[PDB]
Formats: sequence, structure tokens, C-alpha cells
Amino acid sequence: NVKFIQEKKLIGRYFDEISQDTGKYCFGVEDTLKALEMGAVEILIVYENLDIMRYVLHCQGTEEEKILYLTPEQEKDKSHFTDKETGQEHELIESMPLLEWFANNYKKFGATLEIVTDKSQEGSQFVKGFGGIGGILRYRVDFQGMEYQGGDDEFFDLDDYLEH
Repeated sequence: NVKFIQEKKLIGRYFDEISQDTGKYCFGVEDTLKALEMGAVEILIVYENLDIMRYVLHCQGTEEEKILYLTPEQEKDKSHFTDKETGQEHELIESMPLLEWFANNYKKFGATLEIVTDKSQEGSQFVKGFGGIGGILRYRVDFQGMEYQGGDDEFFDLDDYLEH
């Protein structure tokens, strides 16, 4: 099965290149997804046994749409579905198997949707270190997270370069 070897070279190439501080990789759904949207991803690392799914939460008010990943415990809590800035209960419109989704249109994003498992040692590095979703990029790209990213260098170590 290609799975065994696919997960070996792919997964390893993810955690190894990152070992070079090349920032040409990302882990998780949000990141792996965003990078796919960024077209920065060269290859996608998603496991067959992915417990992460995509659910869309919306309210009639259409003033606060929310779509994020939830694990067995997350969907159970349901607290995330609501917000203290709206105090309203969202309404799930649809539910789509993320992993299944990844292989559905990965061609559109231009990323190589490759499946892998935790059977191999490398696989654990992903699931245990991340969760079962990763994204390899072609080259260093600009990432956004906290406010004032363009300058404060939240994820950019280059901030020190500025000093000297």
C-alpha cells in the first residue's frame, strides 16, 4: 500500500524541512486550509483517520457567520457554536467530512492531497504534534494571526533582524 510509503516520505518531508526554519509548512485545519487558499501549499498532508470535520454555523441575523472544526468533545460542548458577542444560538446549515472534503477539491487549491496514517513513527509526529492535518508550502510566506501582524512580527522572527 502506497499509504505506508506515502506517509513516510511526505510526513517526514514536512517535519524535516520545518526543522530548517524554512516556514514552508503548516499544521492543523485552519492553517492547512488557509495555505491551500494561499496557493502556497505544494503538498497537503491529511490522514485517512481524520476526526476533524467542517460544520457551518449561521444565524438568521446574518450578522455573525461561523464555520470551524470540532472534535468529538467540541461538537458535544456546543458552547463554541454560540458567542458572548451575539448571545444567540447558531444554526448548522450543513456538515461535511473535512478529510473527505480535502480529497474532493484539493485540485482546485492546487495542493497535493495525500493521505497518511499514524501507523508509522512519522505519522505520530503529525497527529501527536498537530492533529492529522498539515500543509506544505513552496516557499516562505506571510502568515497572519494576532493584530498588527504586518510590523509587530507576531510569527516573524525577522523582528530581531530589524534591531540589527
